[PDB]
Amino acid sequence: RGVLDRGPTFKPYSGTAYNALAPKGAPNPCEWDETHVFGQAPYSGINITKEGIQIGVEGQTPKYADKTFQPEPQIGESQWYETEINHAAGRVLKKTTPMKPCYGSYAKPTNENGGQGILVKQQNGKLESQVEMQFFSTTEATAGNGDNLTPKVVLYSEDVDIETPDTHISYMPTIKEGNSRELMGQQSMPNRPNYIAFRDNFIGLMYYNSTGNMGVLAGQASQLNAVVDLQDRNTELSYQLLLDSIGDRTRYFSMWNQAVDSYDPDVRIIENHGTEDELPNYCFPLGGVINTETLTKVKPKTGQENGWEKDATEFSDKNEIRVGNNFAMEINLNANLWRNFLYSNIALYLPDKLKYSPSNVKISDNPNTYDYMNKRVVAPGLVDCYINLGARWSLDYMDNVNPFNHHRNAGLRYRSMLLGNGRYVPFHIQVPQKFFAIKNLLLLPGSYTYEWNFRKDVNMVLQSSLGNDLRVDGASIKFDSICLYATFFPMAHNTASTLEAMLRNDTNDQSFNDYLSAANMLYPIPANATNVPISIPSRNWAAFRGWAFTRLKTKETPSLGSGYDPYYTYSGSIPYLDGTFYLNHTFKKVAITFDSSVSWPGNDRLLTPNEFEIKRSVDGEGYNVAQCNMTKDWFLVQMLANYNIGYQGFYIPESYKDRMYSFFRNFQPMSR
Amino acid sequence: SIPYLDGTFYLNHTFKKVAITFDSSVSWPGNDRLLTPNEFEIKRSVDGEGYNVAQCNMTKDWFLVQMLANYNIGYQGFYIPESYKDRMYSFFRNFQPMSRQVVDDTKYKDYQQVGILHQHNNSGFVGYLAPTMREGQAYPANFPYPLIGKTAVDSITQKKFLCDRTLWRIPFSSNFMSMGALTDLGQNLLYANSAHALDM
Amino acid sequence: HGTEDELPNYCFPLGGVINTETLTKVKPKTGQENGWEKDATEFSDKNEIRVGNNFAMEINLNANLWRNFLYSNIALYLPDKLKYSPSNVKISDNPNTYDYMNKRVVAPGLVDCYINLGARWSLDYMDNVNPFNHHRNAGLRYRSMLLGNG
Amino acid sequence: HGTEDELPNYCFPLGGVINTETLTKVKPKTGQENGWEKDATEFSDKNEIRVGNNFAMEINLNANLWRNFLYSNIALYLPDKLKYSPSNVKISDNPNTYDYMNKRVVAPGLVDCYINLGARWSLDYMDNVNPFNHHRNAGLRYRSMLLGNG
Amino acid sequence: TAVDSITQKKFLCDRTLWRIPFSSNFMSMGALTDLGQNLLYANSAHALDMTFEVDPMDEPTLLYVLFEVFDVVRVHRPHRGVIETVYLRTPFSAGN
Amino acid sequence: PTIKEGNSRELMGQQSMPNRPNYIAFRDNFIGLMYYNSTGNMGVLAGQAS
Amino acid sequence: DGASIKFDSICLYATFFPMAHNTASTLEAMLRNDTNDQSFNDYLSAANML
Repeated sequence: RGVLDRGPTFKPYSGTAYNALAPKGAPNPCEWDETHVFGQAPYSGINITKEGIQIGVEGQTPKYADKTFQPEPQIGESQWYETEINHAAGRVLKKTTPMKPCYGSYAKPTNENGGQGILVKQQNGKLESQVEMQFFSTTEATAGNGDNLTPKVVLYSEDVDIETPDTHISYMPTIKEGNSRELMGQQSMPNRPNYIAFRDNFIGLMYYNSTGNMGVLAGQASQLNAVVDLQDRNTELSYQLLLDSIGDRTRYFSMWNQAVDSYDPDVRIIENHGTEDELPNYCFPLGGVINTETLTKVKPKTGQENGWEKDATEFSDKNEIRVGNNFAMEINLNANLWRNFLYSNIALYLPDKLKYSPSNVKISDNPNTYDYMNKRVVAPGLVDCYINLGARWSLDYMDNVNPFNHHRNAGLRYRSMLLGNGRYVPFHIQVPQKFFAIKNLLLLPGSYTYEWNFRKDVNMVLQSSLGNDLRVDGASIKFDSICLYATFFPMAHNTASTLEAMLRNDTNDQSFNDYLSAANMLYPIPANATNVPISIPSRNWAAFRGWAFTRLKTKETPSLGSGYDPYYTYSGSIPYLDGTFYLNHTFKKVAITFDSSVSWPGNDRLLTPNEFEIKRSVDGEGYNVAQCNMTKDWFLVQMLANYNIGYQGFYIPESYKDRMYSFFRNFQPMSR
Repeated sequence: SIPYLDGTFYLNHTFKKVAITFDSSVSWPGNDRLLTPNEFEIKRSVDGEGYNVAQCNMTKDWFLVQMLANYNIGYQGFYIPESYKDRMYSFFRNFQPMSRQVVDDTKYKDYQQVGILHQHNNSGFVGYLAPTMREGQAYPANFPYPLIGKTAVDSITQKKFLCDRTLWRIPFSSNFMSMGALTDLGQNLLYANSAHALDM
Repeated sequence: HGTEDELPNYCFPLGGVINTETLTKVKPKTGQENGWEKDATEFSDKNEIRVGNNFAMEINLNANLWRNFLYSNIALYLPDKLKYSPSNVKISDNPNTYDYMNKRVVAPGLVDCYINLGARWSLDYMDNVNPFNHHRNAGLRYRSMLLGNG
Repeated sequence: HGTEDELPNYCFPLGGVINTETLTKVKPKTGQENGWEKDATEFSDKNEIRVGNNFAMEINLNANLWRNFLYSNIALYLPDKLKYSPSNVKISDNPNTYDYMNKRVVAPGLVDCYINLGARWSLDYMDNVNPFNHHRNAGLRYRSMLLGNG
Repeated sequence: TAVDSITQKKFLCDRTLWRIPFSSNFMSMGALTDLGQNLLYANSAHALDMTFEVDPMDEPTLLYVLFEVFDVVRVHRPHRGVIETVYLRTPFSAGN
Repeated sequence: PTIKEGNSRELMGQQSMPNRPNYIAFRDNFIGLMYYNSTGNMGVLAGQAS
Repeated sequence: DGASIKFDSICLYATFFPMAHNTASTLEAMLRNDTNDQSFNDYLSAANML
C-alpha cells in the first residue's frame, strides 16, 4: 500500500508524439540576431489595413481576431496545388525561443485556448498574450506617399515557456544557445526506450537469502523460526524453475508478471535475408506536374498542309500540362524501415565505450546514467543490413551483451503498461511470499506469530529495460500499512475439529523442498584470467543429484544479503532473478575432480576421457557434432539428464518435454 | 454487433454490485462468508483499492467466485490454469486487465483546458477536419502532458478492468464449489424447500 | 481484403519552406490611414517565407508495399507463358538455372491488389506450381542459413 | 507506444538532381599561376552537375501508417452523433444505412498515436460497443469471401 | 563475384543450466540417483576439486556454480499453536 | 467546396476517400435459420402413428 | 552449372549403453531365442508403382 515514483529515468514509448510528422531537421519558425530567415503562413484573409487580419465581415461591423489564438496549424486552404493568397497569417516564435526542430516540441497552453501564449504581463491583471501584429510587406511597394504598401504575410511572435522531452539532438552546428542562424543542421534523435516496474512474477520485492532480518514465523508459545537462509542457497531461482512444470510461464496475467522476460528470436538471432524491394515505389509531386506554360489552341482552316493558323473556339491560355510524362520521385520502401529497426535494436542495448562523447551539447557524469547513454549514436554501418546477409547467425559481436533488456519482452513490457504510465501513482496489489517451507501449508488452530521485512533500495526492487539506475539517478518509494489476505476453505465445523488428527501427531508432517534444493558458492573471475578452479577441504557430504553452473556479472549485481548496498549502480537484467543466464555458451572445457584424487569421468565412456569439451571450434570435424559447435562429450550430456536420450539413439522431444526454461527452447545452432 | 447470440460477449466488465437478497432477509451468504456480508461487488468503487488485487480495482470478495467455479483457484492456492482448463470462452483467456496514466485535472498550474480542435500537435501535415492534404504549417504540440522522460506533470492513475466473452460464473454452494449435479447448498437441509418470494 | 489506407501519406520536402520571395516590413504613422512607407527597426529582405499551402508529394504506403509482397512472393515461380526475356541483353540458356527464368521479366500488372479483390482465392495457376519451391520457405530456411552463407 | 523511425525515410527525387548549372573546362599549362585558358578536351557545354548537397524529401513513415491503423479500423467505429461529416455532398437519412455511415469521418488527429501514450490502455470508447462491428473478426473473415464476392 | 572463405561455426545457448546427473549410468532416475547414495558415495567424506576453463574473459564476472544439495523441512504440531522446527541440507553438512 | 454540376474551379482541390467496410457473412456457427428455441415455429418431430 | 561435391572422410559413431553386467548377461541371452524376436513396421506400409 502506498505510492511509487519512477523519476526522470523511464520511457515506455520509443517514438515521438510532438510534431512527429514534420521534417526531422527543420526548425520551428523563429528569428535570430547579429536579420531573419524563417517564417511560415497557413491562415487566410480578405484585406488587412491597421489591424492583424480581417477574417470576416460579419453583419455590419468588421472583426479582427484576438492574440490568444490566431494561426491554427490545423487550418490551411481547400486547394492542394500551387495557389496564391493575398493575405496570410502565421506564427513566428519570439527571440527568447532558439531554433529548435519541430520533431519533439512540447508547449504549454496557459490560456483557455489551446493556442499557447505568454505568462508574464503588466501589473493589474497579467493575462494578454504578447503576440505581435507586425505585418510584412513585399518588394512591390517602397516609394510613394499614399501608395499602398499592403502586406502579403502577417507574422505572429510568441514568448511561451517551453521544454523538450521526447528528443535530444545528436548533431548541432554551433555553441550559441540564445539565437543563431547556425542551427539549420540541427535534427531529432528520440530518447532510448526503457520502462520501470516490478521484476517478473513479483521477484526481488522481499528478501530471499538474506537473514540480517529473517522471515521468522514464531508463536505466542513457540520460540522458533521458519527461515534459515545463507549466501550459499537459492530461493530467488526457485519460484521459476519448479513452476516451469505447471504451464508455460507466458500466459497473460496482471498481478504476478506471469509472462516472463523473454527476448525476441527475430531480434537477438538476426534473420538477415535482404529486403522484398523488387519493385520501385513513388512519391509523386502534389498531383502530377508542376510547370506553367502558355499553350494556345490551333486548327486547320486555310492552311491545308502542316502549318495551321489557330483554333475556332480557343481554350484559355493558362494550361499547366506536361508535354511528356507526369513525374514520380522513386523510393525503395522495404530497405528504408529495415535500417531503422536493425540499426536501432542492436546499437540501443550495447555497452557504451566505443559510443560518442560531448559535441556542442550538455552531458551527464557517470557512464551508467540514463542521459549519458541517451545522446550517444554509433554509425549505421556494422549494425546495418549488410553485416552477414543470408545467414541466420548472431555474430560474436552481439552475443556478449545483455540480451534481455529489449524493445519487446513478454515480461518487461507487460508490467509498466498496466502500472500507470508516469511517475506519481496510487496503486495497490497483493504481494508475494515464496519460500518452500511456507508454501502449501495448512495451519492448525491456536496462537502464532508472523514476522517479516522489506528490501527498501529502489535499484534492486525494480527492473530497467535499457540498464539505467533509479537510486543513483533520482527515484524513491514510500510504503503505508502492509496487509495479509489469508484464504482457506469454509470447512464443516464437525470436520474442522476432527480432520486435524493427521497433523495433530508428529508422525506425519507437511514436508517441502525446492526442486533445485541446491547450495551454491560465489567466486570472481576478472579480465586476463580465464582459468579458475574451486578448492574445498575434506567434507562429509552424503547425497548428490548432480551439477549445474552458469555465469553472473559483478557489474549488474553484488554479493547481496541486505537492502542498503552502495555497490549496486546498475538496474539491468540479473541472471539470479529472472532466469537471465545469458552467458551459458561461455565455457570451453570442464573437468571435475574429487577429494585428493584424479578427475571424475575416469570410468572411460567418451572420446575425451577427462575434460568435458563444451566448446571446440574448427579443431576437427568429428569432435563438434551435427554442425553445432558442441563436442560429443557435452552434446549427449544435455539430453542425458532429465531426458532419456543417448542410448536408444536420438529422439526429438514432444510439445511438453521442452518446458520453456529447458534446452532447445532457449538455444539454437548457427553458422556464417 | 451482438453480445448474446454470437458468444463474443463484452459487457461483463461494467457492473458495480449484485446485491443478492433472499426475501429481504440476511443475504445469500448468511455465515459472514466473504469480505462483504450483504453485497457482491464486481467493479469496485473508488473506496479501498488496497483490497483489490491484479493491479486494478477488481474486488477480492468476488475474486473468489468466478475464480472458484470453472477451476478452483482460491482455497489450495492462487495457482495457474492449464490451456485446457482455461477455455476459448472461459474466465481467463480473453479477459486481460488494463491501466492508464496521462494528466491530472486538479494538480497542475496552467492545465485549465486543452480543447478538441484547439490543440497544436501534428497539425499542418494532418488535416483540419477532413482527410485533406497538407493544410497548414508545423507548430509545437500541447495536448499530451508528459510525466515521461525529462518532465514533471503531476498525474493520478485510473484502474478500470475489461471482461471479454467471459461468462459470469458462480457455484451455488456455501463451500463455493461447482462439483456434481446435486450441488453443496443447492440441495441441502432446507434449500429444497417450498416456494418463497425472491427480491434482488 | 483490399488496401486499408484511408488516410493519405506525403513525401514532404526539405523543410516545407522553399520559395524565392523577397519580403519587407510595414508600419503607418507617416500616412495615418491608407498609405505606408516603412516599419520601425525592420531587418533585411533575405526572407524565404512560404506564403500558403506547403508541398505534399503523395504516396499510398499500404498499397505500394502490397505491390512488393505480391510481385516478389509469386511471379518468378509463376508459369512461363507471359514471361519474355528482354532484348539488348544476352542470357545463359537453361530454363530452371539462375540465368533464364531468373532474369525473365514479368508484370506485377496482374499479380497485384486487384486480382479477385475481396475474395479469398488461391489462383489456379499458383496451385498448379509448387508452393514449396519459392524464395521464402521454412524447410530450406533453417538449413541454408545453418550451413554457411556462400 | 508511439513510433520507430530513428533514421529518416526519403522519397528520392528522380535520378538524383535536376537543378544543374553549365560548366566549362580550364587548362593549367597556358597560365602557370592564377590564369586559365581553353583546355585540350573540354567538359561539354551541358555538364549536368548540382554541386554540394542532394535534395531530400522526408516521410516519417511509421507515424502516418499507425495513424491509419487507429483511423480506418478504430476511429470509424465510435459513438454516432459527435462523429462528423462534410456539409455539401448529398447524403441519405439513417445512421445504420450505408450512405450516411461511410461518408461520416471523425478527425484524423483525434484518434492517432498520442492518446494516453505509454500504457496498454483501452478507453471506455469502443469497449461498451461490441468488437464485432470491428474490421478484426476472424470468423466473419472466412465466410464473407469463401462463398462469394459479389 | 566469386570470393574465397573459411567459415566460423558457433553455438548460442542461454537461459538453461548445464545439468549433469550423479550415477554410473549418468541418467537422473528419480531424485536420488545411483551414485548419489551408492557403495562409494554414501557415508564417507570426499572433497570436490575442479579444472574449469571458459572462453576469454573481458568483464569481472562471478562463475555461478550450483552443487545439487538437498534441503527439506517437516511441520510438527504436538500442541495446537506450538510448532517444533527441524531443517536439513545434507550434501552441505546440515540437517537434524 | 462547390455545389455546381460536374466540375468547377475549386473541384480540382477535391479529394477521394474509401468507403467503410461491411462484411456480409455468417455467425461463429451461422445459426439464424432454424427455429430451435422459438415457441411459435418449433418442431413436433414425432412418429408415423404416435 | 556452379556446384561440385567432394566429401573427405566417413566416420562411424553410435550411442551404446554402459551396461550393468548383473542383468545384461541374462538380457543378451534373452534376445537369443527363436521366441523373443522383435518385428518392425511402418505407419504406412505402402507399395509404390510408377
